Amino acid sequence: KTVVVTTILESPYVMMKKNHEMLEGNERYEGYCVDLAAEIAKHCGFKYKLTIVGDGKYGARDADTKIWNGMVGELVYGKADIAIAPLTITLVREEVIDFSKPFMSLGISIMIKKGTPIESAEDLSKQTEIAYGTTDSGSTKEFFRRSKIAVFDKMWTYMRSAEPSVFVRTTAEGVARVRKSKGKYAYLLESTMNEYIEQRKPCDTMKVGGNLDSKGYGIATPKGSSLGNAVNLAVLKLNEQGLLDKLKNKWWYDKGEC
Amino acid sequence: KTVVVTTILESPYVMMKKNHEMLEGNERYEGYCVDLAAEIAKHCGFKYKLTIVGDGKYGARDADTKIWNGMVGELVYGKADIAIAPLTITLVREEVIDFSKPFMSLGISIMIKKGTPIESAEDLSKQTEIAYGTTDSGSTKEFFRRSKIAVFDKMWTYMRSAEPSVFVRTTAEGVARVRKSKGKYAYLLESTMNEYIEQRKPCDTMKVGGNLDSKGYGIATPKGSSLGNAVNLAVLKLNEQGLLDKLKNKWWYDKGEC
Ligand SMILES: Cc1onc(O)c1C[C@H](N)C(=O)O
Ligand SMILES: Cc1onc(O)c1C[C@H](N)C(=O)O
Repeated sequence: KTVVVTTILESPYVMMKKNHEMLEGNERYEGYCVDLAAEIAKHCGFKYKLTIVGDGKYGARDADTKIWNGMVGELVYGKADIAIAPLTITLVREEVIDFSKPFMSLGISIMIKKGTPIESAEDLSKQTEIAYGTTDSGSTKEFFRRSKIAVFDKMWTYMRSAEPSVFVRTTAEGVARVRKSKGKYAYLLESTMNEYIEQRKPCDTMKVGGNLDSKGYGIATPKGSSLGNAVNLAVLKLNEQGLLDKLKNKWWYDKGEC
Repeated sequence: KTVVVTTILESPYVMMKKNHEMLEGNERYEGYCVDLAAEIAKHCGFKYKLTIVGDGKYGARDADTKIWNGMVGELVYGKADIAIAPLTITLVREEVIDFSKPFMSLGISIMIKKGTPIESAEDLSKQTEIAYGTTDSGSTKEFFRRSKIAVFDKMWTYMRSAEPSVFVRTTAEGVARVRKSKGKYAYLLESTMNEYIEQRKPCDTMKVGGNLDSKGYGIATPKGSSLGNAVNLAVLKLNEQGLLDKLKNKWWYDKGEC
């Protein structure tokens, strides 16, 4: 009956309201994906329950274990019926789960502490004084691991050998590292997140260079699930009606700080 | 069995080579979508023949006969196995055929002569001194006809009532009008074409402001087609390897005669 929705606490997509301890159920959370979920549910006609991914990961197939983790894993192994969050549509994921057409565009980007002498991925690839890395178990790390493009492959080789580890468990960890490393740590995360944080206090970070790639987020369901078709059409419907646009403007600019 | 590919003549997507009369088969054609077809065939392992859609339409259902025309029609009625062209993924189409994840992003945009005082659709709707319109048929006009959002509905009512008519028979006519109207005419069309023209002599037009909507072109196949899965994975793979970006640069930015 009730659709189990797996998501992740990632501002401004999903976050607990300040007064959450005084609320209940889905009302405890707020954000882009929270509004999106309510929209998808309404158009598809189902009741749902927002649940936070247990391991706090987006999703990757562990090397050796071969087991999928994160929101992808929850879908693959029967823990959730649908994933509504900033989950990147990728080849490896599409092979084990279904994705609706994209509801938002984005690209891998670089976040630096203001003043860091870096302007591009190429700049990063040429040196080591300023360490750089990305988040574990997601599409960004996989991108560098698989890229055959000169600059990116060099960066991957760099990351694997850099000490101490340049990888972080979460976006929060990555951003905190950038802010506390006095310009010696650059973080590779998606443009959506980079731009949001940039316009928020303490206004000490900034996106540099253009995006490294072009892709999108999609709503994911277990492979072959009957929910896919309806969900896919709803997303196209919301986009065509201009709702997804209003949603982004609301969560990315209607609340800016810097 | 040779795969029947339906496409449409539209620059710079598909065009007959200047010396086509000296070539044969698929070799007569050139363009972004011709190159794309080659990449997909290679990744999916199939032989194919490029055929040009008979009615020169993209894909719409007649409200009276309920018949689908264009490339979508050829797939719906089983006359072609796959459509590779600048065919936009839409709700109504997704209901009758299958679309791979998008291979190129776009949106309705404004084309102006360099120098005209217009920076957005909002600006256009608030004035009349600078006339603006769309092609007398097609997805852009249909977008405005159906739009329920304030700004666009106002633009539609203006366009429908404006005299002399602000509509043009073809894209070429629209761009010509922009170039000869000394800044008194703005043309609304797909961002992709806008960007292409902006890169060509005489370099007197420019794309301005943000797009009015966000969507993407996708490779289409009949519902339940065995080719669907592979083609979708091929697009994702081509994108992840940076091949799609290289292709756009080849046909848009490397050859930009500006
Ligand atoms: C959000 C986000 O921002 N930077 C990132 O790498 C991510 C995670 C990415 N969307 C994934 O699906 O792995
Ligand atoms: C190309 C093109 O240019 N303007 C247009 O409307 C189109 C066709 C549009 N992309 C469709 O699929 O209907």
